Amino acid sequence: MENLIGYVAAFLTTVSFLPAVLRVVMTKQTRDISRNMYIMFFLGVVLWFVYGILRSDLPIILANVVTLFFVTIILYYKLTEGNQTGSLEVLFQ
Amino acid sequence: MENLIGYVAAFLTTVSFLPAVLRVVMTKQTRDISRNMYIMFFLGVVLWFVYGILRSDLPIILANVVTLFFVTIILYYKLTE
Repeated sequence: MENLIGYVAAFLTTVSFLPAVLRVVMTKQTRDISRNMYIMFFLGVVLWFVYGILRSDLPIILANVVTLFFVTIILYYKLTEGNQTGSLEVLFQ
Repeated sequence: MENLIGYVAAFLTTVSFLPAVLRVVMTKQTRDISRNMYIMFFLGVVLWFVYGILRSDLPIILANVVTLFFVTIILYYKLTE
């Protein structure tokens, strides 16, 4: 009937969003393990740099300088974002 | 000159990752868009609410307010721990 169809439509539309809210509210493991990757990688470029210096290998050194910029930029955006998803990007990807 | 090989190798390896670094940077722009979107979506729901009353349409009102609840949860629920 018309009220029946409308409510069922309302139910289907809203509950589709339900799986997303459950994953966002959920207590999750790796907060900063994704951050830890960056930290680990950061330590790696530092040693790579020292390695490049000791052998006077400029291509290695230049690459790591650029790589150091990249990880630092990424690592500054990770630390900058603040405990909220902030986008509906979760819904789709 | 093989340092040239080194530079070209160094160039190719790092710059390949460049688009990735740009998408990480772009994630801030899209939060600022999403906050404008939420305000936009919010205003839409109040009008839907007003519209629903005038047309005696409860399902419309229920659907949009509940959807608003969820979207608010998704976009601003402080993640635990």
